Amino acid sequence: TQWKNALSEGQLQQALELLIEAIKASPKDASLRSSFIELLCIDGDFERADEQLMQSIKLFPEYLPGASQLRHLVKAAQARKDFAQGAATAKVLGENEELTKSLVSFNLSMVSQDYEQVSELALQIEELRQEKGFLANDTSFSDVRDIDDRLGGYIELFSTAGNYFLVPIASINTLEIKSATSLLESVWRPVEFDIDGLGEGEGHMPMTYVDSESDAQKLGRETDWKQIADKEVYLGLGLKCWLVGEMALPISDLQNLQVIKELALE
Repeated sequence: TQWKNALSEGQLQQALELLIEAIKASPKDASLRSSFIELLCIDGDFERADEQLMQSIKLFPEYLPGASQLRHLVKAAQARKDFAQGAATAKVLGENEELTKSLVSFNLSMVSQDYEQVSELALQIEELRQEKGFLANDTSFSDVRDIDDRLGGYIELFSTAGNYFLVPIASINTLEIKSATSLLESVWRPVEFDIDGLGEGEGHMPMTYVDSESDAQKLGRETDWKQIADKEVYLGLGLKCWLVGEMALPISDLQNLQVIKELALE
């Protein structure tokens, strides 16, 4: 096709145009509408993606399962884009319901531009972060954390029901990141886990930071770092990169996590 070629050139906006016009010449084509929905989630236009998902259900009710599932993912992703300011997340951090306040106040300050409280909140959250050693790709590391200062010792998950979860890396027992088997799955990757407070389960993990803006960042084809003001608070853009031990590792090179247990606890 042509849009599938514009997407190879890292051109997200162009790829969308080639699709919107493509459905105008064949509005009764599922594959086109479907491909247009995936590239809509990557762009972040959730309101539109949802609009298209409601239409495809009417036109192709035979694909309700998949369309519905995407609706849930779009909902979770919407709650996350909103959490970047207001409370709309279900974080299983634990009993420290005080930390949950710190996380929400961190974003509330990011928007209120009070970079003095963000600098203070960031340090407090990191101070409370329970360091936990992990086995990453069968290699041992004494500690793991996201480089991003907003996420810190947390991973993100989009549950099946359509809820956005913030889960302490320290609460993870096993984690498996699958390979993408679809366009959208490249940035919203299916994962199999086993974390304290949820047991064995599955969902999707956004593979890119919430602030990603360029088309290369949304596609997860690069990682940039913007410093807040003059503090040591650095947010991310594009593909996530994690600090494992003493090195930096892009999330795309992480297949599995196996927590280092202390025989006596389990």
